[PDB]
Amino acid sequence: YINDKGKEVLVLWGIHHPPTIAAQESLYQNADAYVFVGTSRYSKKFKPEIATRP
Amino acid sequence: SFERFEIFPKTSSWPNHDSDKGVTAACPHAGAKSFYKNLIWLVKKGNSYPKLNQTYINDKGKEVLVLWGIHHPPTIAAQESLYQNADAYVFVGTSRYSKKFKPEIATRPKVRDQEGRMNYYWTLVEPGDKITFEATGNLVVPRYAFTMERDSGIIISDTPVH
Repeated sequence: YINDKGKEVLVLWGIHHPPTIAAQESLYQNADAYVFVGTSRYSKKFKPEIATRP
Repeated sequence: SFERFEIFPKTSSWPNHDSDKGVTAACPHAGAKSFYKNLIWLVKKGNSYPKLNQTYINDKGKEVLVLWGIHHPPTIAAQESLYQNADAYVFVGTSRYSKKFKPEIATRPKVRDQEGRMNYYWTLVEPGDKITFEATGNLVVPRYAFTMERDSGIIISDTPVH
């Protein structure tokens, strides 16, 4: 997305960590998945942390 | 309020893992190899390190401080000799805290005759909350947790006490 506005744009997103590899395969089919989010000053690679939580 | 209580009994919580050989020469007690008293350094119980899964539910009426450690060996050979699993991971989770630790296996500058490292982590578990430890290796489990209650500071001085 290119900021065609004349002022700052707040953008929000989320990364989902499933509890088991079965959920990861049932939801995205890719056990080894990754996310990359990048702007001019922000660049980050997110990896899922697949483990059971309380 | 400060009470030290056994969160994980040594003789009953780790049946499949070995909780005796986990001693180092960087913490000598009376000239003999030893370790911390509130932590247990588990190792393989003979050519095998089964997956470890433990949980604690806070039955007390106030917060519980829990401390654990993650060990980074200097070489892959050390990782295999201590935990049998090159691709090891740790996961610690509460209602608000959830983190996955991965060992960093590389040689470090040697301090206290050690080429590896051991990172120490702490968390506070609220009443009615639970803490879960999941591991394939490189975990220094808690032995003693600290029940706490708040209400003055820390002063550094050489003055005697009366």
